[PDB]
Amino acid sequence: KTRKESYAIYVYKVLKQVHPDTGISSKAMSIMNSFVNDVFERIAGEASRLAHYNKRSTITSREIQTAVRLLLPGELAKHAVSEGTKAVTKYTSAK
DNA sequence: TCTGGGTGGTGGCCGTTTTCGTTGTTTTTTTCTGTCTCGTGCCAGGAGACTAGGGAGTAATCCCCTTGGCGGTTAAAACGCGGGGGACA
Repeated sequence: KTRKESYAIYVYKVLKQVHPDTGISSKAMSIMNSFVNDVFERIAGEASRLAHYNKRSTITSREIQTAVRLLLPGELAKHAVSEGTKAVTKYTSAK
């Protein structure tokens, strides 16, 4: 029985974070997983293009941030950048 | 006293409002069923700790080209007049 990976459990955790008393259906979970994969691919591809354009061989958090600012619209981009910076700072704080 | 004009009342026609029944749809309570969510167990991917190397950060130098400004020419933009053909009712 093949072991197929998905974002189902993390999407569920985020859902219980925002709407504690609310479930999700299998079809909706599949749509959410597809959405996460699509956004991942878009941001990662834009970051790869950014690194290539600058003759840089590494994808850093700066490349991800610029990719996010390019892809997402105004307010969504602002808040995504805020969350990303928060997470990166919290990560570097701990070891 | 008669005729014309204007106002007031009555009647007729038209428009609006309501007024009503009829379907269609929404809401509510009961049923029941199958997928969502939780648990168990295993495993394999992530973590930890460590070494090696070079990608990239950083400083210094330089040489391009981006900015600024200035004057002369004149091509283009503006403003106006006029008319007719196109929008639209």
